[PDB]
Amino acid sequence: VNVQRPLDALGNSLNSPVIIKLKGDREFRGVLKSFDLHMNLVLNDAEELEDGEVTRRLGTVLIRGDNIVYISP
Amino acid sequence: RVNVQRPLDALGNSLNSPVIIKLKGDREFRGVLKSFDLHMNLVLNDAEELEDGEVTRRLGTVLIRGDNIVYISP
Amino acid sequence: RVNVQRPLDALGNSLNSPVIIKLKGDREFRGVLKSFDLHMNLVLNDAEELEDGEVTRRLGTVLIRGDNIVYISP
Amino acid sequence: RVNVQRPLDALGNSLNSPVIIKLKGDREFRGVLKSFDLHMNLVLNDAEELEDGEVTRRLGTVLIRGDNIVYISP
Amino acid sequence: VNVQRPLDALGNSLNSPVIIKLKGDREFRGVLKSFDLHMNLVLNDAEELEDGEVTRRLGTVLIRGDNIVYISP
Amino acid sequence: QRPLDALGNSLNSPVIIKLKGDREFRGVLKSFDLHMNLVLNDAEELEDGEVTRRLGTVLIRGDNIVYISP
Amino acid sequence: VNVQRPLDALGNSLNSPVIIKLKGDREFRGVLKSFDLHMNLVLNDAEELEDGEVTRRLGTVLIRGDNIVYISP
Repeated sequence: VNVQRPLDALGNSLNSPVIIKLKGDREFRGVLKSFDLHMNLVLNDAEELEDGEVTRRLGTVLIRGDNIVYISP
Repeated sequence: RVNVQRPLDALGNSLNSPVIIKLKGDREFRGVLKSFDLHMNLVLNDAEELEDGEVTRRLGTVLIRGDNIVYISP
Repeated sequence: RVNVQRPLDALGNSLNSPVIIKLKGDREFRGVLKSFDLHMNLVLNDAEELEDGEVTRRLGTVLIRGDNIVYISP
Repeated sequence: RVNVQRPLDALGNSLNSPVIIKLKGDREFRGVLKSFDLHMNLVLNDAEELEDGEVTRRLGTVLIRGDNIVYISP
Repeated sequence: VNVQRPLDALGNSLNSPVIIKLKGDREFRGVLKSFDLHMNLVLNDAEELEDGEVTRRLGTVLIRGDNIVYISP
Repeated sequence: QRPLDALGNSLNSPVIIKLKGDREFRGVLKSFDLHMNLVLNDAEELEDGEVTRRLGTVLIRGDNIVYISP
Repeated sequence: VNVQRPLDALGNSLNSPVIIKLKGDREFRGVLKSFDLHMNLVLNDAEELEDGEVTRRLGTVLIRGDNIVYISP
């Protein structure tokens, strides 16, 4: 990560498990497969959670960047 | 399967098949994806609308504005 | 019927036809689509505002700002 | 009354005439439309605010920011 | 007030008392001193209101245009 | 014709920043840009007019600002 | 700091501990690694707090700027 490119953190995490925190306390965990500059992204083998609890399991999911709070490899 | 710099390709890969569209505020649609643009505006055919996870109605065609979408799953 | 990369063609296909509009905050309109732009600003004629299957207001013509739209169903 | 691709021309058609403006949070204003821009910022003269079919406030001239507007009608 | 320039209503109101209604129902009243195309504006001898009663007095205040619902001279 | 000059006039002097959701900051204005992103020093955060947090320096995003009062 | 460049406050804290406050009252503490003009930023050894106590450890997190209220560098 260059001191001027935060998104290089996403690049560094391609093909690896990440945690996505959305607004409203929704959370996703899965393998990062693709992303654009808007932080739209695709995860494979995804889990949607609540209270540290799986509420849905998704083989692949496209998440719109505008609803993201943070991404944590 | 999806180019690493094109997440919207996930939409293209699923054209004319059933998808799940989670919208803000616990609304969701399930129906056949017919079209989409780079804003994630999209058209479904033969879609059920759900609210709180209960079906409220079925719509023959529906255009969803992308700014309301949270995620999409095939 | 709709080009796969042009979802707004669903609106083009429905000029002079009845449509349903669902707004953020859940307000709903039914009326005849007369005009629209790429922002989804639109004009309806013979418009009805609904709330429980009940028409709460009729307007002969109305201009709806696209930014507040959830979806549009022709 | 409006080009099928120019919904905002509905505003031009209402210039110098009474209109009804519905805002977010259910506020309603009625007055004479004096000017407007592509953002739907607009000026009314002799404006009144309505709640439950009644004037809760007489505003005279008022400039309404477009971003808060739900719909406009004659 | 020219038909394609709503901002002229502000120009007409310079140095005159105005009422500014904000998102969230907060209201401000004061003398309009300055504004820009974004509707950022400066009032002098401002008062903040909650149900027609002054809740707060300010001598000078710059209000961000993005939070404004209406301005009424 | 330029309200942003009100900020210029107040550099290096105490200001009050009111944010959305009722949060409020007081501190010395050090820097700002056209977006109203701004830096304060000796910043105090207030609630009910009470000071609940002290920050030697804070960068506040403009999009959250309701008003600024010198 | 340049009176016309508030983000120079971020530059000044590259590789230093910072405090990030988000909308809806989330707060993070960590080492600032990079940031862009939108205030998207990356923290290392990040922690999530609540009422002054740590409630969550992350080893690297990318935070979207649109959700930031303030940063205390």
